Amino acid sequence: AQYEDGKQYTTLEKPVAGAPQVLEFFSFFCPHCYQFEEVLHISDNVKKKLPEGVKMTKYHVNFMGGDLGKDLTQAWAVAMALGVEDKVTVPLFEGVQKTQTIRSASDIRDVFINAGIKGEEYDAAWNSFVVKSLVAQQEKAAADVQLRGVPAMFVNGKYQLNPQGMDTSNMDVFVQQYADTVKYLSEK
Ligand SMILES: CNCc1cccc(-c2cccs2)c1
Repeated sequence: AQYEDGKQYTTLEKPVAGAPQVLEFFSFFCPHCYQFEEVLHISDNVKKKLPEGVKMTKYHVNFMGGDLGKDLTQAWAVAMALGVEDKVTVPLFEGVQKTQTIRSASDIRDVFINAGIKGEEYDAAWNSFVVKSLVAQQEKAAADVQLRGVPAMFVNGKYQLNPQGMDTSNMDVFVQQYADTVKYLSEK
């Protein structure tokens, strides 16, 4: 067939019950995730092609970057709680991987301050149990699928995107194939 298990996607041998519809995982340390987000814009183009009533969830992971990697998962929780993902994603990726100016939790905080989040608001969120709950949700979701590589995208806790079965001679074609596969899987 045109889409086949083991090709554009794989099937989870143990399907995850109650999982978000479209679940993306990434790390601000992850060089391929930088490409996916800053160059290819995977999330946006997927989000874009999604059917109506299909929600998209994106979570950070801990297993890259040690202590700072864990700080970044908490900061992504702050980003989600405040609703400022579209303001901090670019400067977080560039601070970690382009300028390499992000070396501490304080450097992370600087990115939010510069993006216009007030110091008091960041700190209250950072220290909040709402954010601790959001950290826990990110860890649980990754745990549910034995997650050990990023970038990754899962559909309905059953299917895992497989970009390795896609041509990358043209970036735009790769992206739309990826997006159309997510759409196909969400309709499945
Ligand atoms: C794990 N994902 C890696 C991957 C797979 C397919 C294509 C790419 C890229 C194409 C252009 C920049 S990056 C990266």
